[PDB]
Amino acid sequence: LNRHFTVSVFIVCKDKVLLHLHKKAKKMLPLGGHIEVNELPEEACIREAKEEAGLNVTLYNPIDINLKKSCDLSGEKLLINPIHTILGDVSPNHSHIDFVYYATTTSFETSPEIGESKILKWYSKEDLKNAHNIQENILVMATEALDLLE
Amino acid sequence: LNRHFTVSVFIVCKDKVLLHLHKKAKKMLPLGGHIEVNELPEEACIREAKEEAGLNVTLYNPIDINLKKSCDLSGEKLLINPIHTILGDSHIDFVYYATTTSFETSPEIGESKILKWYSKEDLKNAHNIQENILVMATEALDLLE
Repeated sequence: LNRHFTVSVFIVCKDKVLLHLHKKAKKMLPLGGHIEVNELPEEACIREAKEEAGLNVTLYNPIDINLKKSCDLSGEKLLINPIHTILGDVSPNHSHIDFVYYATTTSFETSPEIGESKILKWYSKEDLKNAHNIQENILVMATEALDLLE
Repeated sequence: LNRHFTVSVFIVCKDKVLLHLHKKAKKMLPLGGHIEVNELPEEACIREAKEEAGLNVTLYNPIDINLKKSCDLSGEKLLINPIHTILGDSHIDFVYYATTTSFETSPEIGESKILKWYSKEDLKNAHNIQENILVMATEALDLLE
């Protein structure tokens, strides 16, 4: 019931996944940020991907057709579910729930919007244990994203 | 800024799933309700199961081993993922499935008084259960029975 909800998106292009340097916190992280009030967590992923990397993405969304159709009838809508749900304590510096999504994009080219982190890098499954500025759980999810989206 | 997020929990005991009646507009619904300020959706589920049915439950939580361990190594926590996320009434509802060990229920005051356990046959024969609720109740049963 409070602004303690954020989203994270691991974007895969062919055989690599994208991360960006948070800044004011020298560490590589997936794109993401707060969810606007009256905004769906999935729409937040889409906008953050556009704002932080100028990318159009395709969220991984395995549809449960039975529930999707029954929901529509009932006047409701089955949304894309997060892959994982994590409790964060920093960046933002207040306790928050982070809904993690995996997605794909067409090109490695990126163009962050004003004031966003300008250091974006693509990583191969090999460039895993090689970095020294990527938290372990981020290394794991980036790898899962790659294993899932090739 | 308040969000009004809600949660839904389908509780399975043996081969039956639990639903309670919303006298107004009829219809049987899973347990759940609004999420308190500073409360995790999963905590809301455990809380509402206790308040609406006087039940201790265990939420379905398939553990991503490598992620759980690494999270503990990063200063974060891997939480229980919702089974589904639905937009309805307009608000976002996080759906979870769970188990309990006993059929006996006891709702607190200010909570729906009519609780009922359903087998798959019972679900098919009911006259007051919406289709989407039928589908999720069946999934809970198929996954947890």
